[PDB]
Amino acid sequence: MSKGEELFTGVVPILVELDGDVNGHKFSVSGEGEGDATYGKLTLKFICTTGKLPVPWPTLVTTFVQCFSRYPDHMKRHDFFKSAMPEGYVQERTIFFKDDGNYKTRAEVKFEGDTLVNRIELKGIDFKEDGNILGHKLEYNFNSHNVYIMADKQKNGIKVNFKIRHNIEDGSVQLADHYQQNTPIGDGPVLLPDNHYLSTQSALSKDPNEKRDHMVLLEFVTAAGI
Repeated sequence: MSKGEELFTGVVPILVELDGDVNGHKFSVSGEGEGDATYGKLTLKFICTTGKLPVPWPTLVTTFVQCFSRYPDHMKRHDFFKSAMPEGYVQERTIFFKDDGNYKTRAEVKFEGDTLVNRIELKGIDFKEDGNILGHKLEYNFNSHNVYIMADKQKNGIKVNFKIRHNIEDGSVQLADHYQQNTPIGDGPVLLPDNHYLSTQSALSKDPNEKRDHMVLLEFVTAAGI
């Protein structure tokens, strides 16, 4: 008994498209890969189509499909993400980079045929031209962490909150505080959950054969706290 549940039974193709502007720095990213919600597994490869990425890849990871999360059988009734499919949902965010600029994001996640699409437009402002971000002082990696989920309303969506800790080259750490809201695109029914969280793990890599600026990402996500 689940609208979107059936959709995530096998390996689903993913298409990611982002349009960003950060301090007047305009760029575009395209991504392709697949997801297997059974294992909470994701494999994506991103390419900066406009040349060299103005910001650091690691800062984009979170922006670049939580419907691929693995919900244990006992927690299935809490899967809002899959429940909004195939119609989709809106994922909006504000990411405050401590002592630096912020990112404003608005994405739409939905199926286009049998392809899971993530269409995003990002807006970045107040960045320090010499900060860790514009300054590119961030390490090419990513730490594990949790994602906190809570419902919003009685038919509406969810609010999610969490912090990312980006490692700097000097051993220090750059904080990225995420504020996120999700709203279903249709007028159909959706699963509203009790509080829980998602335990995420990500590995960033590079493709030796790839001459363009890009990032290879492997992510594993599993619901818990219930």
